Amino acid sequence: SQVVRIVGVGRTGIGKLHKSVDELAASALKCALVDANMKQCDLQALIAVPSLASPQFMQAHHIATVAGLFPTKGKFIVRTVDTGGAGPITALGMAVDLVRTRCAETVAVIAADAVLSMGSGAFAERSNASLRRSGLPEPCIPHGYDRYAQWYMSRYGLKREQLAMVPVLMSKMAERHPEAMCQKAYTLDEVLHSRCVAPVTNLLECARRADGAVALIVSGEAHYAEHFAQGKQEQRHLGGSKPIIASVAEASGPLFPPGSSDDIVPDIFSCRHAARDAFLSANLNVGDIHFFGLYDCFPICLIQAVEAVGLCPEGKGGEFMETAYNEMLNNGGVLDPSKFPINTHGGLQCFGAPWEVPAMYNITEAIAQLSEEAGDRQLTPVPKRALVYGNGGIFSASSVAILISDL
Amino acid sequence: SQVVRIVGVGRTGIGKLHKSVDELAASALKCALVDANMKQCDLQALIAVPSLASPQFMQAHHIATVAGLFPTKGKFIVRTVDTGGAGPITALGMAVDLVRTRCAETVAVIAADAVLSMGSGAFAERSNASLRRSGLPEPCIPHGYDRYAQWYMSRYGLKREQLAMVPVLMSKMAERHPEAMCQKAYTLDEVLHSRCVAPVTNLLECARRADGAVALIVSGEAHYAEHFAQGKQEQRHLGGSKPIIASVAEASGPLFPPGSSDDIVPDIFSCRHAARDAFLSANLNVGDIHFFGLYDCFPICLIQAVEAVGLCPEGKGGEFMETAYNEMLNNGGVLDPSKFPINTHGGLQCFGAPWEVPAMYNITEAIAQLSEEAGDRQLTPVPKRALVYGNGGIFSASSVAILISDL
Repeated sequence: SQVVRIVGVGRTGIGKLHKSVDELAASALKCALVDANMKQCDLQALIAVPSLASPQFMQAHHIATVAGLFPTKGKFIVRTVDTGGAGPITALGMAVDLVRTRCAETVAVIAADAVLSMGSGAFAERSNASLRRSGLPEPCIPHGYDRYAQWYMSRYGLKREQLAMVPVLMSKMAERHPEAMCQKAYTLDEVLHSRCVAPVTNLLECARRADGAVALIVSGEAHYAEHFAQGKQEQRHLGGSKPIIASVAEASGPLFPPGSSDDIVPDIFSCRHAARDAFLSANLNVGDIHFFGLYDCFPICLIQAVEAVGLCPEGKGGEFMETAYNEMLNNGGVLDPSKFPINTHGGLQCFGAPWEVPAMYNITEAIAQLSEEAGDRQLTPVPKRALVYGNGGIFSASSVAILISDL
Repeated sequence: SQVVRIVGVGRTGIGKLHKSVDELAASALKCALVDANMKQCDLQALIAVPSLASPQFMQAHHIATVAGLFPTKGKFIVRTVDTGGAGPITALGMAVDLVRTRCAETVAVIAADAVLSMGSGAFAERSNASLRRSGLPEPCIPHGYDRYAQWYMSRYGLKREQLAMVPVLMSKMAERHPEAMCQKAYTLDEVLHSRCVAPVTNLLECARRADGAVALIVSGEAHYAEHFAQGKQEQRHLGGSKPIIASVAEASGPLFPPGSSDDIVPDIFSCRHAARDAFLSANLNVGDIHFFGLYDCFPICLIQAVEAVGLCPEGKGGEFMETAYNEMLNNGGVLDPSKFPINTHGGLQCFGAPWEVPAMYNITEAIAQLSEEAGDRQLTPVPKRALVYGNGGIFSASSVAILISDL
């Protein structure tokens, strides 16, 4: 239709899975089809993102072929897109175009990687190579965000300690999630005393290396209704279970900082414009959103995010974390989801981060919340509308999607 | 707007330039802006394709970053897409899509590579590496197309010499183009004596390694006319040179052929599907098109292409080549463009083929024809409608576009 829903979700476990990137993508897709009450034959498109552990020419075609999608009796469009960690949401928006232009009625979206099984040095060499010509000292990506962090410290008066609060808040959410990689919550002293990786960024502030794959099935509602609407789940929690993609939007910026502190400038950042356009396209505002899946590769990223989507004013993101951190201590060490409805799964900090995959977890957790299937992390009252956010490179790509349970 | 045109075209030379992918791509972008009467500030998006010579994380983002597109006060969307050699046309449809959804007023499309400057061993390993798990012997890609060619011979009655006529016909087109890398046309027996790479594929039947970059600028017609359309060039050839993208369509298939041969089936090929939908979307037929820029990595590809787009019946593409070679011989032999209005620049075989770039040359050659600037290759009367076709992997991706000067 014009109204397009996420009618299928499937994912592997997370951590060190000892499978190839190809095994993961196929396994996740088989799960997603089972979840959608579909078979291989029902797909009319497939979008994927590159893997750092197993980089591959025409990655999506490689996946579709090895998985055994071929031969097929119908038209099947295949694409690979690279916007870094913004990818799974970029691909979500592309899936929307394919349905609305009717080049494909059903679209599978797959992201898969195994950057934990690949090894610490191999990962480091390939990830560092990814930022060649940047002039960033190793490790390059953390140093890139660190440089932006130091800039915020000088410009808005951000404090090292407000940065360090992010993994703590994330660690609290994570221990309520059985699959999250951080099972023991961190102390602020654990984080501040954790190894320095860069001048203002320590080890427990760094994204958590993991293997994992997620497959989504996007389709038109009326289409799904005619052919697949046989499942007998109550329609309450079915709308959130197969949510409407209300809007998707993107904006971008430089791959690496200018290397000159006096060259760093506010309009490099792109998250707000995308969020702004996603809201416009959905005819909604931030006050109608009650779950936020926000990209958090490093603390500076999540801080900029809450400002961007309109949870707090610009420049006040460190304070936003503090008010939640203080309330945590002032609640028996309990981070009340309903007062911090953000990344209830743990995010990249504490749930897991397989390179370009983990923005998918912002989507899967959002659906869990909307369908009242988020367990010990469940927000009350149940959100009807969610916002998800993906970030790529070093504040280089922003992707924002709005998921709503019903119209 | 509703009508979307290619308002800018820029390209480097071709051959062995000994330049980096970033320098090639940037120079192509600089030319395209000059050709479109725009500046960087007027660009609001950028799509690019991966480079084999200098593979780069978030390739499009890297290019835009080094080029100095950033910072920007407005939204600037950047994406990297991978459909192989089908890429530039795939991205073309995406670029129009971006305009029609109003996510971007202007879109740059870039393809750049240096697979000749990269070296024979570097190229051989990576092209072969690109097809791992295919079970194809080295070189992998020629062998893949080789199998499909042999299948054509058994199923449709194609002849070995009819394959070799493709480079002959292309060499004839190539000798009329100052920039084509093959300047002296081949004889049919000459091609057959070239070193074998595969059972039905010789050295001169293989796409010609080259360096080169091409940049296109996509924009809405109503939008462009108001702000940048400054110049008193005749309106005839203004519709040309800045053609309307009438349609874009895609279809896909496996990245590589099966382990047998008798499992190969006509619906593996996707050019037929892509062309039909492109024709449907444009409301035209093959008889309304008077120039064809067709992907010709190997003779079987051009043979399959002409059948697919409806220049000759299914299975009759090799014969189509024979009749053109014969008609040529009883005339010089001089290959008259109007009787074989296909790849007048020389194609991948004899003009050049930098990996994912050369579909850009189908666009530049189509534009040269539509704008009456193709010199000795110039079709008369000036074509009103062109079809361009890009193919990726091993019959893995098809993208087809129809370009018209005016409606």
